[PDB]
Amino acid sequence: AHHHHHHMSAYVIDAAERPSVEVDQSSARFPVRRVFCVGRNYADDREPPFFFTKPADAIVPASGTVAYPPLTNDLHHEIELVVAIGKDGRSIDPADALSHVWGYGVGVDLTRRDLQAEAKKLSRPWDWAKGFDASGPVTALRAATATGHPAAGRIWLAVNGDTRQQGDLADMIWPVPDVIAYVSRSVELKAGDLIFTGTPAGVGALQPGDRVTGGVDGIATFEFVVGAKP
Amino acid sequence: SAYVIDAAERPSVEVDQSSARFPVRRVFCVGRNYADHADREPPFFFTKPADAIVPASGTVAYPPLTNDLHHEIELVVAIGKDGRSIDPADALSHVWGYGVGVDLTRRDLQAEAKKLSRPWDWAKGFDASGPVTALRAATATGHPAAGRIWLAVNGDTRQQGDLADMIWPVPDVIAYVSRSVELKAGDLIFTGTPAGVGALQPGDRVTGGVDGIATFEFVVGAKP
Repeated sequence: AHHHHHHMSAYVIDAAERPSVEVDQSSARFPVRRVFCVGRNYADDREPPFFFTKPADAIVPASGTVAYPPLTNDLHHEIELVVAIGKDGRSIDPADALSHVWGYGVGVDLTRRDLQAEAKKLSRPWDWAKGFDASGPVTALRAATATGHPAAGRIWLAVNGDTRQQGDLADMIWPVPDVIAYVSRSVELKAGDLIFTGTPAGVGALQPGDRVTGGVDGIATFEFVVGAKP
Repeated sequence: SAYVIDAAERPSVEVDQSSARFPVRRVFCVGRNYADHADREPPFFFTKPADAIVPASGTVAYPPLTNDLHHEIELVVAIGKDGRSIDPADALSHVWGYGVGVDLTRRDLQAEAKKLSRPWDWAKGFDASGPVTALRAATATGHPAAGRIWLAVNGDTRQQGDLADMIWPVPDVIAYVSRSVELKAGDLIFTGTPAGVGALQPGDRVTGGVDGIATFEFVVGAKP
């Protein structure tokens, strides 16, 4: 009958716990592989989307304190629906794309916007602007079997109780199945991938100490405090 | 932790003469950091995902969405000690060891990203975009300040320079990264590439090295 004995590698230095996200109503977690983020994907002859990434360990809890990073005086927020992938694939047809989705959460794409403007002026990479520490707070994830595949509903963010972003998932330019398909034509998509699917209007700054709340109806809400400037 | 999906093995790199591995945390890559010889502008950086680090051995896949896959040979520094705002005088104490790597680029996508002032992730952070040799501890290699760095294709040199050509040396590169993010044990830093511009096509045999560190060979796989 079936048997196996898997052996784990030893490491020459201490290996930190691999990055993962809390799962709602579970003690198991979601291990993060890569993080893909769509450029401008909300609206009020579509051009193809473009993408940047964040490192897996930039995904932190959207709760407690979220550190204010060094090298910025201009930290911006963008509320986004986050899609968690549960099945590998390349060149995925949009009609098959949702079958690759494990579940959903709510995230904030944080940006060092001053560094971003400098990068844009110089045609230089956005990694300092977009892929810094704690640059992708995300809520606990819910399995798609619990939520369905959301396609409509309120997506919002407030700062100190004042609404700064409010839109609807239905206003996505490229829907989730097409976003998945596009990423899968650039790299092999893998179980463990997260995709930040874009943000409605109202991107703006966060000050040290700000209380950030937000949510996507039926998926999650969150509340966290921005840390002190280093 | 238990996981809701199967987790693939975390990315790591071979260590010379050991069965233990070097676990990769993040991968930083400095932009233009070599002169053709010998008021420096500060360096800039891009990154690659940890699992873009693959062996500089066997076959390296040719990626989709390109007709123009470029090579840039680099010394790779492996970090063994966390730090933020590291002083250049303390930087080498954070180094676990060294290897040799190739920054591979979908250069056609990079050209379009530059034209549009858009992110470089598709150009630079794709699958198998950072082949690296086995690593050696700094206790064994020392901290190299000079030495030939080179890459050949089918036996013909395509890049050549010397580590002494670096604009910002390793201690300063470490210091700069540590001011943007917390540097961690497990990080890899690609430290720049010498002169020579070249592309690779399926079946090309890529060799290269840094004197005193490591050499490598791999073949480029079929276009998908």
